[PDB]
Amino acid sequence: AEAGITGTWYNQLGSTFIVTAGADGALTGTYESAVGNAESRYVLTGRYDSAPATDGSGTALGWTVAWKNNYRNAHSATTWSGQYVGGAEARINTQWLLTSGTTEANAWKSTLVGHDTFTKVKP
Amino acid sequence: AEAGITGTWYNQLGSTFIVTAGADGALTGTYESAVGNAESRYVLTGRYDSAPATDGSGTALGWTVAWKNNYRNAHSATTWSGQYVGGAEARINTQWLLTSGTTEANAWKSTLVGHDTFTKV
Amino acid sequence: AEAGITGTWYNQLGSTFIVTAGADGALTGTYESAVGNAESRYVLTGRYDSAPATDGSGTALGWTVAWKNNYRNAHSATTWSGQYVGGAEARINTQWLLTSGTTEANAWKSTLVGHDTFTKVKP
Amino acid sequence: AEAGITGTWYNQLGSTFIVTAGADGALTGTYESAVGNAESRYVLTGRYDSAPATDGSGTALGWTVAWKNNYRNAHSATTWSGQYVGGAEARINTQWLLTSGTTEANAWKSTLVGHDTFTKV
Ligand SMILES: N=C1N[C@H]2[C@H](CS[C@H]2CCCCC(=O)O)N1
Ligand SMILES: N=C1N[C@H]2[C@H](CS[C@H]2CCCCC(=O)O)N1
Ligand SMILES: N=C1N[C@H]2[C@H](CS[C@H]2CCCCC(=O)O)N1
Ligand SMILES: N=C1N[C@H]2[C@H](CS[C@H]2CCCCC(=O)O)N1
Repeated sequence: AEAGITGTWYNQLGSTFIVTAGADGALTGTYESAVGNAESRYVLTGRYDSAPATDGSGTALGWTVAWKNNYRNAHSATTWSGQYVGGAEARINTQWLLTSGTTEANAWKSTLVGHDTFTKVKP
Repeated sequence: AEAGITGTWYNQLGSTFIVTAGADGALTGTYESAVGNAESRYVLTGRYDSAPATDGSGTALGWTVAWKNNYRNAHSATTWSGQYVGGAEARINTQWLLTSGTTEANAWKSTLVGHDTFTKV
Repeated sequence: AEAGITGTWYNQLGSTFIVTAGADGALTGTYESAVGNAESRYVLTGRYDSAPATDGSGTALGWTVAWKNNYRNAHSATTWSGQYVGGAEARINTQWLLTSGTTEANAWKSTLVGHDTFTKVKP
Repeated sequence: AEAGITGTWYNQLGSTFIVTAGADGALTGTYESAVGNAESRYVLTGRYDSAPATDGSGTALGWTVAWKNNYRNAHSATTWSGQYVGGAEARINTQWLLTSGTTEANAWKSTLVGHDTFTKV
């Protein structure tokens, strides 16, 4: 459901995710991180399944944030891959990958992996 | 480096990805996979660092593909996170996460992880 | 601390992890999973940092379970990588990789990734 | 397949791993890395499927290395999860997780993920 996803969400670290789910399966919005070499809002773009299953299955989605805005550039990008689970307590459960640009030599230590859970607050 | 991300790339599995990199960090294009519950092209959208470091570092990027098009709906989405390295042989080294929408019961087994390397060859 | 780690632990899915931390950095014990093509106990082996930092840092560790015992064989193995955090509420926070043996053709869909949190019950 | 996992393997980064595979699924040996806060050999322990499927499937395995030896202590541990494929050119394809002990504050950035391919060459 696009409307289900559309809104303001927050995760356990205190980050803000403002997203709009478009009818063609598009996701656009802004991300505000509570951690890292990150200041202010960052543009996010993603995709979700706009025709999910009619049973109790989550809606698959994913989005990317490149950590560069007009104030900072961390030379890194995070992709979140997960599912939206609707109900009274709507959640987005994700696993993420954070890759930093590196020299060829340090490429083996370029990617962090973790997981985030988002709770919806507003539309 | 420079507009070099724009182009048609191919990975080890025969998948093709056509992308346009916008001056300000946007990535847009299509993806056509050769594996999984996939048939035809799919829209892709992502972001990349449009001001990378001057030292010899790669360009951080990432993109998403929801596997639903007019033909098929696999109820899943893959995100690729990596970095582009230009030169005589430009390549995009990535790690990816593929999440399938599941019931809560099967949520523990909802995400696959792998790696793909793309070249313009 | 070996004694801190040694004991009975359980995670959010209802699985049991019985482990002994040896003085040389070794971990041995048994795992009982509440999910998958898994029945009864399985042998686990792992390693942990037996000389961790004197500040509030967790203790790094990891272990493997090959899902084959005398009753079942799932042809798969899981490795858990994480940290032990001591206190009154001792936890082991992990991220895991589950690889299934596959044909070359299906190798791209051989590995699942997830995360588990363990709470200690007994010594 | 068979006792073929036993041996000395090498990965793309120059690391060497010497392993003995026990009849019942145990893996024991040493690892010597060429990258990170590492100096000399480290003990490794793991498990593998000692009764793999007869169809053309790989042998599931995994092992752990805590990065502490008599010389160095990096306060970290890496786990590799993958599968062995025998043949004219045997190889072990793996994905790994490297966790560093951190304060709670930095727990979000405690784990690196990558992939390594080992051959006997
Ligand atoms: N809300 C979250 N913040 C951290 C995790 C995943 S990405 C990350 C922020 C990184 C900030 C910029 C950086 O350090 O590169 N979730
Ligand atoms: N080129 C790639 N194709 C496979 C891997 C990761 S994404 C995947 C295709 C999956 C298609 C949809 C599905 O089976 O659910 N990389
Ligand atoms: N306690 C847990 N059980 C599942 C996760 C990670 S490994 C897994 C069990 C798999 C059981 C055997 C299998 O299906 O291959 N944690
Ligand atoms: N052969 C490999 N070496 C690096 C990757 C994953 S494990 C890593 C070595 C890390 C050494 C310890 C450290 O820096 O903390 N594979």
